[PDB]
Amino acid sequence: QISVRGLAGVENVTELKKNFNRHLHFTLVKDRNVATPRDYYFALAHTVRDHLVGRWIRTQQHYYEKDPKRIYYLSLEFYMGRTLQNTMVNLALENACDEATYQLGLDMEELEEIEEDAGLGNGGLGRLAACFLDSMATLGLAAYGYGIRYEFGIFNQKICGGWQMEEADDWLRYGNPWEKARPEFTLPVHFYGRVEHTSQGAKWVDTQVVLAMPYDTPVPGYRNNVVNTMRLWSAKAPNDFNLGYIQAVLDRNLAENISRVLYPNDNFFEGKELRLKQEYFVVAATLQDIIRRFKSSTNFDAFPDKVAIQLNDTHPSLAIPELMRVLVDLERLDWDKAWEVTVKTCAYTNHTVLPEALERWPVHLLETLLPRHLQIIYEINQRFLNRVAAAFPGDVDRLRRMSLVEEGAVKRINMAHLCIAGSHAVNGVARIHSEILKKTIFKDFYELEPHKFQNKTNGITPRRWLVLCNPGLAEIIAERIGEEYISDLDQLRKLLSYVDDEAFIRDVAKVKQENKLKFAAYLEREYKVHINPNSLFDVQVKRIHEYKRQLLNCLHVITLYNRIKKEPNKFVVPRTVMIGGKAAPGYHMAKMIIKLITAIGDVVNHDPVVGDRLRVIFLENYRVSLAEKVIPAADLSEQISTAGTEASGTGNMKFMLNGALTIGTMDGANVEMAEEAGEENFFIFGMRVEDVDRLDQRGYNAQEYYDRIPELRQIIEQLSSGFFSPKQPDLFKDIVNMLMHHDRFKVFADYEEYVKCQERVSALYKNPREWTRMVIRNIATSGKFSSDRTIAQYAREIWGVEPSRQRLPA
Amino acid sequence: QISVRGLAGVENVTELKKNFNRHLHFTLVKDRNVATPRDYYFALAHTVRDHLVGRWIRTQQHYYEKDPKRIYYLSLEFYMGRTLQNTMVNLALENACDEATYQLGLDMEELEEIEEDAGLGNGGLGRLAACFLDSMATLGLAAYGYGIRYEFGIFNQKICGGWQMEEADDWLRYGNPWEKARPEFTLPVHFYGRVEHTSQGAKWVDTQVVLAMPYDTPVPGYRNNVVNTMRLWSAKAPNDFNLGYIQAVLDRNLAENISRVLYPNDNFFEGKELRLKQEYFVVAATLQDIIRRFKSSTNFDAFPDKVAIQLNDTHPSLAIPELMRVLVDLERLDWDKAWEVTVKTCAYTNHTVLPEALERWPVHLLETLLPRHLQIIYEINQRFLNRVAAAFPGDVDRLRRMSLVEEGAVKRINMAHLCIAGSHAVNGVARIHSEILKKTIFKDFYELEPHKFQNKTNGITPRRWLVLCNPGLAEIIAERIGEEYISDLDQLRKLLSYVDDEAFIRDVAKVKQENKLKFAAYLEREYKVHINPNSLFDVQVKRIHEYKRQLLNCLHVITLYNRIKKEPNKFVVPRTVMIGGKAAPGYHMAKMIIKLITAIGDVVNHDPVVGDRLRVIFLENYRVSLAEKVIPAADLSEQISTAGTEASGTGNMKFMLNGALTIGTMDGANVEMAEEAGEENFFIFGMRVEDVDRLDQRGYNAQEYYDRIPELRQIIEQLSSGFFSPKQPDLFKDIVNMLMHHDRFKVFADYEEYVKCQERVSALYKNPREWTRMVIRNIATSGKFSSDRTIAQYAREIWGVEPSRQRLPA
Ligand SMILES: O=[N+]([O-])c1ccc(/C=N/NC(=S)N[C@@H]2O[C@H](CO)[C@@H](O)[C@H](O)[C@H]2O)cc1
Ligand SMILES: O=[N+]([O-])c1ccc(/C=N/NC(=S)N[C@@H]2O[C@H](CO)[C@@H](O)[C@H](O)[C@H]2O)cc1
Ligand SMILES: O=[N+]([O-])c1ccc(/C=N/NC(=S)N[C@@H]2O[C@H](CO)[C@@H](O)[C@H](O)[C@H]2O)cc1
Ligand SMILES: O=[N+]([O-])c1ccc(/C=N/NC(=S)N[C@@H]2O[C@H](CO)[C@@H](O)[C@H](O)[C@H]2O)cc1
Repeated sequence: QISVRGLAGVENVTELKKNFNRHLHFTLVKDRNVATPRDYYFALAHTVRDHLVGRWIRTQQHYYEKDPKRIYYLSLEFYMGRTLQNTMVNLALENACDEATYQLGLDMEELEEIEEDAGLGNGGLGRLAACFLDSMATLGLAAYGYGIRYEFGIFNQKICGGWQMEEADDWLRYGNPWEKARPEFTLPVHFYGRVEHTSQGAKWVDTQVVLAMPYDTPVPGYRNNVVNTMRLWSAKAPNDFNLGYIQAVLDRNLAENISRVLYPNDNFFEGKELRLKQEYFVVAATLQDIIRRFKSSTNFDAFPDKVAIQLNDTHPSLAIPELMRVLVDLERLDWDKAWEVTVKTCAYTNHTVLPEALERWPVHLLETLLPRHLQIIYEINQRFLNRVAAAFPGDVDRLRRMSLVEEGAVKRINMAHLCIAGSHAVNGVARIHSEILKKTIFKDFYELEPHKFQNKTNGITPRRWLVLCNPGLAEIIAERIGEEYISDLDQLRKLLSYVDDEAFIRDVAKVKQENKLKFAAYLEREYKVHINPNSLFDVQVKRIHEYKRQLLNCLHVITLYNRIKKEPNKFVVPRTVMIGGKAAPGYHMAKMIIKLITAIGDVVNHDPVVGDRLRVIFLENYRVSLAEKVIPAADLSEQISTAGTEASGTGNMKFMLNGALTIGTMDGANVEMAEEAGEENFFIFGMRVEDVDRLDQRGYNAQEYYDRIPELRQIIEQLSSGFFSPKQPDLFKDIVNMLMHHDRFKVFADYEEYVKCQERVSALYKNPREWTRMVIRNIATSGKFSSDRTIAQYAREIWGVEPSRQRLPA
Repeated sequence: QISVRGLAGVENVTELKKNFNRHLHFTLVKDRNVATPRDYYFALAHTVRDHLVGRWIRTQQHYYEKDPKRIYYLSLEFYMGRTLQNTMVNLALENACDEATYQLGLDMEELEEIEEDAGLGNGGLGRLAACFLDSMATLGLAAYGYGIRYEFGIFNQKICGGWQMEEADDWLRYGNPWEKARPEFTLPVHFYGRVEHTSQGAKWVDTQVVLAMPYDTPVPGYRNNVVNTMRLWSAKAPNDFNLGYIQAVLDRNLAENISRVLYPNDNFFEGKELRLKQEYFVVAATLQDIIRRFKSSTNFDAFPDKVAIQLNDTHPSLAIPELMRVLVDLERLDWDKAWEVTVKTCAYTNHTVLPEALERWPVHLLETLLPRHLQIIYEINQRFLNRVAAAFPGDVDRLRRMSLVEEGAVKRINMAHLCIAGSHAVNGVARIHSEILKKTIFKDFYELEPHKFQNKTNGITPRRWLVLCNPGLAEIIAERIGEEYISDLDQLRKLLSYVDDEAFIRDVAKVKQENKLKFAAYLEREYKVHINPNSLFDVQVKRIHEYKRQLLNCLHVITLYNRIKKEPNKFVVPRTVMIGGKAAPGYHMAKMIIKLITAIGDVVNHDPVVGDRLRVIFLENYRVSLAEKVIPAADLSEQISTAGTEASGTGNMKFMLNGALTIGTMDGANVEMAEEAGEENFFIFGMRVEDVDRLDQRGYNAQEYYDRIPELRQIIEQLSSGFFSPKQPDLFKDIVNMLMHHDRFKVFADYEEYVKCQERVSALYKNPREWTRMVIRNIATSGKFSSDRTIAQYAREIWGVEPSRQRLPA
């Protein structure tokens, strides 16, 4: 049907149809009479996956023959979403499969909806890893993602009585067609035990062993025939485990719990032993695999020439002392050489400055679980502090500030400090974030080793986040500038030549309208919720956090409602305000925010005076597959975190690429987005970082804002008095108390500017032609935010490897 | 190579080779450079399984169209062993696959060794179910085996320091190519809760729900294109289970533990809650599935015309009150009609008379776990006892004897009594066993309802137990009488015409010698144990139990050793005495018997005076795949249980079919084997049932035997004094004490006759020609013991269906 979706050749369609029928018969053991829609999905998945196999084998064979430097991306999170469409896109099979299924009497889009998200991540950090794997494959890098195969991913969110309920995400229930178990590469991981010192060095003994079984998932590049590997480890008990008899077998569950479930905290640290076990488990199994592959190329001098390890936050920080352990204890290298190799091998990416998100492991936990690693960490710390002492003689406070060991009630290891000491490069994820790292939380480290500190502004893959989720936009773009932009997103700049082109303006607006109609119908069918598709789609989707200020959005929503009630017969630009996102199950305030949103909807959506002019909808179960639907439908992207708190954001970039305008603070990547598009083409409001700092120095007094803004006072009084919870008048007391007395994120301080800026948004939306021209200006300058650019920078400036757009033979 | 293994057509071989290569590539994601022997096994398994699919679908479609009466065989055990060779045999693919793999440069026999046994059974009862499924398919019956998919089957046995160690049988680790998950037929099973009485009857409420997910395994008939189904249930938690958050997800293990592990007790009852849960789980899920299939044919009058349920022992006895529950509580049938349907539907097979093996569930367990079933059982008992009271007025002791409810310290439900009351047929598994049921333990029930009591002598499938494990014997037989005997084993009688045929005698003896050489080499390679292949192979393989009297075998072995030591330069017929079998992990005496056997070996096998004249080997990890190797190699089959204790035995029949002579008591099926072959062609010794009874009446005094048999006294003194355990002189005190003072199985009473009978065996073995002629007489009369005969009898006399040898179209 549409060009960017590839060719539907006679030969290809015929072949797909017969392979589809073969799988239905031989693989699913069904015929057309008993086959369910799920069977049809599986037959298609198997049919498509067959096309990956030859390329997957030949890519890995290529890397064996050429022996390039290998990149190991270590993450506890890979937020992959669905795989079927992505695979078809990258293999140019989409139109052929659409035709083949059509001729079999099936609707491919319906089949696509059956696939579970691989929800092995919480949010931005997890999805960043996924985008990165796609870009690394597209850029022909010999890259491997290593993580954990969680049996349960991020929980499915249900809204009951306006409250979040969690249910287990049993995503493997029907089997995963996109993985291959690799039991022959099963590796032992050690826990507990004790350290013995011999004549011939330290030895870690009396350990408990858990097996790490790998599962390989293919990562196809965009039409370059490259298929890289994501290897995820699953925990398995050894067969003599606990080996009255019955209980010993049942106790195997204890070992296997390691890979059972993803911890559902976004930007928050919980010092739980099971989490520590997961972190070591992925690190220990991965490093053995790396070394095995390296030996099958004795001399570890060349190790950093053949291996790069990227640490996605501090979660896999134990790679540093684990590499030291292997090199020193097992390979018998001297400390200084082992350390040189380690530093040259590892690089660390920081993803947050929020203090509650930083990993600080109690010493007593490491002592019990990983006694040898603790000793190695102490030694690293001693040698590191000796360097600090020589660089800054007499500066005793610097020594305690920089120590990997934090003194206090409970001694803790600062994992961030460990990562900086043991890495040749440390990067933040947006220019302002990286500057804040050098200026504030890692200032001491920057002063010691300035050369280590870099920026690598985040990006998103334009395969998933344009071609896949918004084929209509991808097509009208390709009609004008060709298809090359899909793997060279900077080419979108050519669209600036069409900003006055009446045909293009009409087409951009038409694609948006179609996306909105499609999403409005999705809402009715799957959720019985009715919306006006001619309204401005005002969307804030992201994890629920105080720093992300969903609460500020709520205050705007109530302001609009109160203004309508005040002057009912005055014209207002109609809005559909959509807010979605999961709250961490232990995060009370986030759960209260969700309840507030639904409570506001309950009042607003049933007020006859309001009509279809204002609707407030909570988007349930926000996840990658939902993002792919709502983002193309959005008009307005809410990116309203307090300046200095969102390290980068990536949702922001997704919206920019898909034709929504942005209202946001100068925070994270918003700054660079505004710089690329021009500040005139962005809705910027609120305190800058410096303004926040000034306010902190003076002391933030929320009462002052309450006293001086009558519209804000009204809202607080409505909240307190029970306007939004009539049968439970004090329901929102915690929220009011926080806003009034303990607001770390200064919701009130940005309120006036936010509302005024929102008025400017509504004014522009009244003029469809000028709204769309500004949209074109955003899409046209969104090129910098491709993860291909990001990965090319990692490759050149950190990993020391050149990307290649060259095809492997088919 | 050999005829019975089928044709190796040019077309077939070419096709197998390309499908093998296809699976290696697309299924295993390997090429020949990296492929391991396990990959090669899997490629072959997938290649062979492809041939089942069309027949499997068309068999089930056939049953839907024809709607025959369906047979449901309910068992907690299916001891299947390996599936690859069995499938090739039944599909006539063995020579084609052998040729295809040969041309690919692979040895098929080596690949076959890679497959794990499906070890979902303990011993005879579990393997009986497996033989039965094979026969039901071969006889064209619309039959389904229903059981539990245990994640862990019978433990792997390791011998360490002469002691049994258990390790988890993680048989699913590499995946099972012979199953298809059927998540669309997932069903809820209820536990706990409470009973509410309404105007509209009883209701079972507030239950905990566990999901039952079915996995289907094909059961091919012998060359008739019939493929039946074995459906095994796996336990799954519902997604809102326990739904702080992390623990709730980890707690899902509690629900799923139901299908985790097979209870490893052979002929012994342990009243554990988890076992009860397993029993109800299989019953509840199965009955819902049966009813669903029945409705997709309102009127339950026709239920018994369309459904037979066979209860394999009392393990699935809850089917009776579960059927009543569904019919009465859910379908709203009156009690009397529900009961009529239930009785006409269910039949019960008893597998033991040992009192410690009988299931007697504490009332307090049923009260908590299955409150509604307890009420139904009480009601069944009341109505049943009212019938007894009317039939035998005034006989109050009969009333308490026949009650389903046992009074005492803890009230218990006698599950055997439940099964008799609720079944239209009750059968024992060999003529003497069925007679003992009517005469002793179920005498009261027989007097009340004589028509219910039947015999169905056990059998074994000649596919696995001749063609598969002994192709050489199968071939020399087919050369003379054709191939028809494989599904009509009575035809073996034609071999009586060859008892004087010199060519046949030579061939029978040659096949045995080859089998012995092959097994002697298996022992050296896999276990570094060296044996004389010219010795008599004296084999006792079966679970370790006091009733099976491995101890009596031990006493014979020591007698032989002592006699050799006494007269070292006298000629004796050389023997290799092999004993193997697992002990239940909690059964102390059985574990001591294993230690004794290894301890005897340690002395005997290293005595220079003995030389190669006597060797004692403990066969480690006895299981179906090992049986297939050792049974064809055996000369002498030890079947030496105390008369009246082995209900049937089936190992006995396996040996008879494979050319071993039998030394045994007149117990279980041995009686019918001797009757078929002629008592002159059997080595019968020892007390009959009546002699045991006489001895019990008088009182068994072991001391009397010790006092009068000097050779027996010597052995006991050697055991006591530490002759067989020099560094632990009292190691075997428990064994001596048991033999001397508390021997329920009268080991000493059969000792003299046993030893004398063993002398007669040795005498015959000295004359190879006459040994072999007697062997031919055994093989020739082994036809009765085909499970095809057994199943044809069940079909005609219990299930009310006619077997059919007619082919379905290919
Ligand atoms: O994505 N690709 O390109 C891909 C992935 C896998 C294969 C081959 N796969 N081959 C096997 S046998 N896959 C198995 O399938 C089971 C579910 O059916 C899984 O539970 C199991 O973990 C997995 O190993 C081939 C291609
Ligand atoms: O379960 N635990 O214990 C856990 C889980 C996750 C975290 C941290 N999660 N951290 C995230 S998701 N960080 C995000 O990273 C994105 C990509 O750079 C940025 O765009 C974004 O600004 C930033 O907030 C911390 C602890
Ligand atoms: O024996 N036959 O005839 C047979 C059995 C199965 C199939 C088709 N099978 N098709 C699938 S997708 N099999 C899956 O495979 C996984 C391991 O790879 C298992 O873990 C999983 O339980 C199983 O359902 C086809 C034929
Ligand atoms: O784990 N639990 O709780 C358990 C397991 C098994 C049993 C009983 N297992 N019972 C057996 S294996 N019975 C056997 O049946 C064979 C077939 O008829 C006969 O040939 C043989 O004579 C007879 O002993 C009892 C309890």
